[PDB]
Amino acid sequence: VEVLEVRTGPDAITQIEAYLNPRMGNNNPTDELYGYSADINVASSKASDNPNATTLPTYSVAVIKLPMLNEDMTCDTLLMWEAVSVKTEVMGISSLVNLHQGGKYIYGSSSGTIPVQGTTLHMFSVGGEPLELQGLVASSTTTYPTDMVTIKNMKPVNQALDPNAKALLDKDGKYPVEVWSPDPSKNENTRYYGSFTGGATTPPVMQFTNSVTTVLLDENGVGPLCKGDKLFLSAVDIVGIHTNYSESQNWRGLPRYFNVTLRKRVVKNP
Amino acid sequence: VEVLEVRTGPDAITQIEAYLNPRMGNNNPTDELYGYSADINVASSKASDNPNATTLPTYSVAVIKLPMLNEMTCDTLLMWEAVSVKTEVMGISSLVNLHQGGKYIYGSSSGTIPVQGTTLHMFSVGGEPLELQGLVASSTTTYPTDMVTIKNMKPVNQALDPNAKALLDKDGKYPVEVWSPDPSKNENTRYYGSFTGGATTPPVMQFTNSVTTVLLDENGVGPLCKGDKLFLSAVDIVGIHTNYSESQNWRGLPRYFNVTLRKRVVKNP
Amino acid sequence: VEVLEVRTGPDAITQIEAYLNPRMGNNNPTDELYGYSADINVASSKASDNPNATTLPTYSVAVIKLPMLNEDMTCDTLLMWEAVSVKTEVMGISSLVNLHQGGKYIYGSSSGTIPVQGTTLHMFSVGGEPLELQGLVASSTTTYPTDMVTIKNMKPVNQALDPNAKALLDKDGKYPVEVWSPDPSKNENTRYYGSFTGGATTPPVMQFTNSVTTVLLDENGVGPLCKGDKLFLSAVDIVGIHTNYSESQNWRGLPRYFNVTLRKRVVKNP
Amino acid sequence: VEVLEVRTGPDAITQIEAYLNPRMGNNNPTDELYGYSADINVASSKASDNPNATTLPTYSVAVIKLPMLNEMTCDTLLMWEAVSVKTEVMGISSLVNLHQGGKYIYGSSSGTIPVQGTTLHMFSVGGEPLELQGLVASSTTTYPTDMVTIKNMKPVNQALDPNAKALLDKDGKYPVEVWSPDPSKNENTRYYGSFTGGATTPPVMQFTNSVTTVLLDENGVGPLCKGDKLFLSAVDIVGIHTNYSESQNWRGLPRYFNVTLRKRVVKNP
Amino acid sequence: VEVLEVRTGPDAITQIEAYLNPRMGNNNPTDELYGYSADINVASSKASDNPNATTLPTYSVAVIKLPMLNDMTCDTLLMWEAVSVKTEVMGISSLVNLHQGGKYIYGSSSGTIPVQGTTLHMFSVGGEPLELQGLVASSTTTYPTDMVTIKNMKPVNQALDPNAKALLDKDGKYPVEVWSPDPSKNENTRYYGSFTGGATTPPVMQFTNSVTTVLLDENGVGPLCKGDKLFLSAVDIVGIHTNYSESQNWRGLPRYFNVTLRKRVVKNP
Ligand SMILES: CC(=O)N[C@@H]1[C@@H](O)[C@H](O[C@@H]2O[C@H](CO)[C@H](O)[C@H](O[C@]3(C(=O)O)C[C@H](O)[C@@H](NC(=O)CO)[C@H]([C@H](O)[C@H](O)CO)O3)[C@H]2O)[C@@H](CO)O[C@H]1O
Ligand SMILES: CC(=O)N[C@@H]1[C@@H](O)[C@H](O[C@@H]2O[C@H](CO)[C@H](O)[C@H](O[C@]3(C(=O)O)C[C@H](O)[C@@H](NC(=O)CO)[C@H]([C@H](O)[C@H](O)CO)O3)[C@H]2O)[C@@H](CO)O[C@H]1O
Ligand SMILES: CC(=O)N[C@@H]1[C@@H](O)[C@H](O[C@@H]2O[C@H](CO)[C@H](O)[C@H](O[C@]3(C(=O)O)C[C@H](O)[C@@H](NC(=O)CO)[C@H]([C@H](O)[C@H](O)CO)O3)[C@H]2O)[C@@H](CO)O[C@H]1O
Ligand SMILES: CC(=O)N[C@@H]1[C@@H](O)[C@H](O[C@@H]2O[C@H](CO)[C@H](O)[C@H](O[C@]3(C(=O)O)C[C@H](O)[C@@H](NC(=O)CO)[C@H]([C@H](O)[C@H](O)CO)O3)[C@H]2O)[C@@H](CO)O[C@H]1O
Ligand SMILES: CC(=O)N[C@@H]1[C@@H](O)[C@H](O[C@@H]2O[C@H](CO)[C@H](O)[C@H](O[C@]3(C(=O)O)C[C@H](O)[C@@H](NC(=O)CO)[C@H]([C@H](O)[C@H](O)CO)O3)[C@H]2O)[C@@H](CO)O[C@H]1O
Ligand SMILES: [Ca+2]
Ligand SMILES: [Ca+2]
Ligand SMILES: [Ca+2]
Ligand SMILES: [Ca+2]
Ligand SMILES: [Ca+2]
Repeated sequence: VEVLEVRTGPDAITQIEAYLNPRMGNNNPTDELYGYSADINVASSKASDNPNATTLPTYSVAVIKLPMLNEDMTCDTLLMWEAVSVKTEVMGISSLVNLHQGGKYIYGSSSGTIPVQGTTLHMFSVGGEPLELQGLVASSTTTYPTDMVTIKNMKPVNQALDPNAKALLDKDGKYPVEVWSPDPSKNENTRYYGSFTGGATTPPVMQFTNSVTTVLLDENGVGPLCKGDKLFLSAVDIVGIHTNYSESQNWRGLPRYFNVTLRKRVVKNP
Repeated sequence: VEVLEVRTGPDAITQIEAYLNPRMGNNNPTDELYGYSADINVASSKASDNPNATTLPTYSVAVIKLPMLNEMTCDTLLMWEAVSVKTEVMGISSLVNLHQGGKYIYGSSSGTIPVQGTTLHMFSVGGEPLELQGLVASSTTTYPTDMVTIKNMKPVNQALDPNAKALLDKDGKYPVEVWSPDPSKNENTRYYGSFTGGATTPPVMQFTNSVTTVLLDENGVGPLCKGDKLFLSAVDIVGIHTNYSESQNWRGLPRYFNVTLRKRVVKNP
Repeated sequence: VEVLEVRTGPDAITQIEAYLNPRMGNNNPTDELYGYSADINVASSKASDNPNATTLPTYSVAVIKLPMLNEDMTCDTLLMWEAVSVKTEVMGISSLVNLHQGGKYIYGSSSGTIPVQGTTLHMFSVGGEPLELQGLVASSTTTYPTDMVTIKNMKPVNQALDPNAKALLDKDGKYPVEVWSPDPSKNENTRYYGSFTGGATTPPVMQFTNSVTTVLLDENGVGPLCKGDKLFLSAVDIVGIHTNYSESQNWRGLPRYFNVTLRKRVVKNP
Repeated sequence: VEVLEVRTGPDAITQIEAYLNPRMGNNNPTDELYGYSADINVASSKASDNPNATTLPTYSVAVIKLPMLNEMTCDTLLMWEAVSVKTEVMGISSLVNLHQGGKYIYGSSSGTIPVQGTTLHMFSVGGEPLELQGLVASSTTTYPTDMVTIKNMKPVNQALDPNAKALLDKDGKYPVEVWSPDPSKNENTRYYGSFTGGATTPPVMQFTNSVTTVLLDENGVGPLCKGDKLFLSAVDIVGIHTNYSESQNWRGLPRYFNVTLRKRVVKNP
Repeated sequence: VEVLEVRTGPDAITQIEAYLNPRMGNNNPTDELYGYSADINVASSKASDNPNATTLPTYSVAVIKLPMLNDMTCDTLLMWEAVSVKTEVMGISSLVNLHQGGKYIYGSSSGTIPVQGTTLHMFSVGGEPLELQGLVASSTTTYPTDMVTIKNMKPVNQALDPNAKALLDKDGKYPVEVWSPDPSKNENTRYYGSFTGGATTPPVMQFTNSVTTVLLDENGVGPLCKGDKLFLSAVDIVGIHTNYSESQNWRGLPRYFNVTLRKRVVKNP
């Protein structure tokens, strides 16, 4: 894909918006606990660790279809959509400002309940193809649900970097975050941005505004280029753990809004 | 509406100032605990969660009527454009207090635990009501009917339901735990918010008169005041006060605004 | 006053320095716990809350006499000193690095003692007149010592913004910080800068250098103008709470240094 | 060597990429706890402190062989000059896991405590081995024989002993708790380091492919690759995993490097 | 002294490097606990507080003698002007150690609590001794007489006594809990300091060789070296080590300095 100049003129710009609902484990909108995982089922040992699919947060992904650009496909150059900038926001942050939800008391039974807190993971990506993933787990002896996309035939090497443990973020709510992360050795045509704070009871911290833009251009001034006129939006927004009265625990996720500006870019015809 | 150029000349600029008092639950100035919520009443289960109206912090909103700009058939009209804002949370040092009745830090010889835990700060300046998206921790919660909440909730309301939208058009009626600013709209409002969770988290706040936020968008256009009305919205939950019996009350603080506005030409629609 | 241009030429710049001692409650330098509050006395209830004067930290304020400027008061223009910039420093920070002071053991009786920690409040202001204050309290039912300056005839409204609850910081060690804060609806002729972290055991965080300057000019390039050739310096620097063996507690404060550079500014005669 | 100007023209730039696997103590890819240390064995006293080799995290290092530049007679020669690097800690989200066997957050119905506590991140890019300075918590520790540590330690080694120097010239052999980058040397390497201590501190990390670090010094010169060899070094201890018995293992993560190099003219010495 | 222009020309620039070992109380390189304080001895009362010399961390200071620049009989003279410094706290990774004898994180199967709690970092570069201000937590404390502390203390010394001044003119003698840099003086020194308190706070430090601090003031003048002497001062308390019995030792680390200096013209006094 030899990249040429930006196409100028009227209607060289377009703009899309989308939202991605979280995939915390309860991933059906009819689910009573939609937006949460089911009760974390903990390993009994190193050898015996079979997390339920409903307990494992996965990446969200959506494909946005863009307007057709080329008529004559036999020419020397073609146009592709180039993602230039994005405004993105985690929605419903203030829903966490809630001390009455059933759960564990902060102090005794006269007090409010512990709000969602603990480990957080926030990531968004904008690309002209699927986000390229690298596999790495806390334990290679974990048995993952066969309906999810995880690493095939793990060995202890998979607790670190195994260069064969690669995948594409090409299915919504299927790739667990505890197995997959963005592959920095690839992703030339995607931009991804991530933030992790761990711990079991850590206070979550989030900002929200409509005044902030991220520019997506690389050091050659080129944004993600949308193969087949498709734009890939990916996210995970784990905002912590909700603790229940029995002390069972559910992951809590929040949806993410994207507003992307794209322009026309000239490329050599492959 | 097609936005044209900034109107120059004498008297092109004006300033307004306002303060919004907090709406934590006790929302009447004669309430003993004005500026606080009542004792949080907790759900007994997923199915049974009936929070009292007085326990749910809501958004503050005020509408500022600006000087009338157009007497109406001319081909262009003028609108007030909010260009910048100085905003401040007032009475921060009020929380620097270890004698207020409450729960002892250590044993009964010590000071009491000051306001701490979850904080939520938001301000917005817009030319029309702030646009809101509904999302809740639990769709089986029964909200007081006197408040404005999501009609006919389903589990989808625990995440993004594009049908759950509203306008912040009433002071002290829209619960913060139910509504947040809608990033898919709000072209004519600028909003800024920060959240830090937890049950005992130390609150952190700055105060100064040296800082200004510029409200202009990427085209150099600030919010434009429809019908010459400026909408100022806020919430500043500064934490949780814990009482001796361990009952808890949200504590809020008031917010000052000083907004500078200029005259903007628009094509008459 | 209508402000005009800066006066150029020789002797048009001056510079002052001052320090302000903290007013934590023990405010007499002969007091045994000078620089600390007395043991905090706690409310027994909502209705019954009578904090002792020696337990309530108050703002520091000093007036600095500047060189007299206007020989002829009938002139159509006059000169005022304009505060341009300030270096300011909290002094004796390292005095907190002390684990042997009598107090509460960190662990058992073999360990050091708990250093000063908890709620901190830092504020400095430079103005050409007294800092204007707004009243707001945790509880309107609190009975304050009568020989302090507080809100007269409080009602529950004073737990929020009562527009009638106003004052000037015109007395050193008289205005409790828990009652008064800088009023953002005025203070046109003062710059103030403030920083709060709460909690009961929070670690204090402080910087110290002689390499940092704060410019006092507003958006029109005008600094505080010193009425009657007087410069007002105000401060509070609560660095936390010292816990005693019996678990009684004292607020701890530190003095603040000011170095202000001023220039002559032409104003129209009123 | 006298350093002259940058060589321009076609084919003057090159990129390499590599990843370094962590060396936490279990350092063989077939080890059950590869990517972790073994259970920490604690000293019985000041005098009796014999940490097992598998319990001591060490630095990672890789040598990248670059294209040969010289066909050695001439007055000037060429060297590879490292200009910039993109680096990334991989598999961060693997820590977002509350079901791994371990210690319960609350009682036995809760999730388990994730990796937390002390973290140490370092990467370096240089034209030769990273130069190290020795300093320990205790000179009466007896280190495993098969590791490289300070010979004939004395109490002076609990602070700066100018004789205690080394080169990071072996992967998984130099303990982090013994060696750190020597700021009095390393003129031909750039290193960047971050430490947060504590027993149970929440780990914090970001990840992106939008960030580049420029390696040029104040004279605009990057590390120069002696013998066409580029040295990449790292450690990324991300915290401690606590087991059900309360035994503890260090946990590390691998680091990706992408380095851009150019040709630099130097005088033939 | 009237300061004139910078001397341009060849050989106008010089560089020095140095390191300062910490003085935490065990200040002798043969001390078993070199680089730490002795076990903190606590006051039994307000009235009775006698910290041992070995439990009180003190400032480090070195004097670097620079090349002689001047004949003293000419209209103008030259002084060395400190222009910039690279500085580094060394052996940071030595804290990354969970096996050192101490207090268990959990029960006796776990690692031990690492150095944590109060930290104090300061460095200064000056052309004469750092000027100090005295201020103490308690005026009734009896300091060791062979240390340099405030003479005849009164309760005024718990705040600002303008008479309580000193010079940092001796290594390992001036306690940090008594003296701090005096902002009312030090026109010929640049000092930079950071404090975080608390008893168990995680320590946080960076290390790199890519960062320089410029020492020029607002007039573009760096510290001027009187009698061709450069003063380097430091303290780097990195936390508290807790022992098995719960006794506690301050822990310090050494600091490296690399200072660049230039020739400055001054009028002969
Ligand atoms: C008489 C009788 O047996 N009635 C039972 C009810 O007791 C039961 O209600 C559930 O009972 C739990 C008792 O430990 C608990 O009160 C449930 O409420 C919560 C919880 O605390 O666990 C409230 C939480 O807010 C909720 N979690 C979330 O919404 C997100 O984290 C959890 C959650 O729904 C469950 O834990 C599932 O993971 O429930 C309370 O609902 C009822 C249902 O089991 O059955 C009756 O017959
Ligand atoms: C024998 C008897 O019943 N006597 C009652 C008093 O008990 C009662 O006074 C109230 O008593 C409480 C005992 O736990 C408590 O001491 C009340 O003080 C506080 C509190 O700690 O709860 C002080 C708090 O500062 C205050 N909270 C706030 O202002 C904001 O968070 C609370 C608050 O007013 C209440 O918790 C209600 O939400 O009160 C003390 O007032 C008295 C009044 O009912 O009646 C006596 O006869
Ligand atoms: C032989 C005998 O019994 N003598 C007694 C003394 O015991 C007594 O001295 C005081 O004893 C207290 C025991 O509860 C305590 O140790 C006092 O020391 C401290 C304190 O911990 O309370 C030390 C603190 O550093 C100090 N606080 C500050 O300086 C700033 O926070 C406090 C403070 O002075 C008091 O708490 C008052 O606020 O004191 C110790 O002085 C002696 C005096 O009561 O009486 C003898 O009979
Ligand atoms: C019936 C019977 O006795 N079976 C035994 C098993 O008990 C034993 O399995 C091990 O049992 C341990 C009992 O405390 C423990 O539960 C082991 O699980 C963990 C652990 O918590 O220690 C799970 C951890 O996630 C894992 N740690 C890591 O992977 C990284 O920190 C550790 C780790 O594998 C070991 O502790 C090594 O330090 O194990 C559980 O595996 C079994 C094997 O010993 O032997 C059976 O006969
Ligand atoms: C079998 C028997 O009786 N053995 C004893 C030894 O136990 C004893 O050694 C000392 O024993 C102490 C018991 O509390 C303690 O374990 C000493 O180790 C430590 C400590 O935890 O106190 C280890 C610390 O790392 C070290 N601190 C530092 O290095 C820096 O902070 C401290 C420190 O050296 C002392 O606390 C002095 O302040 O020591 C352990 O050495 C032995 C000699 O005492 O005598 C045998 O008979
Ligand atoms: Ca690649
Ligand atoms: Ca829209
Ligand atoms: Ca006003
Ligand atoms: Ca050197
Ligand atoms: Ca002076």
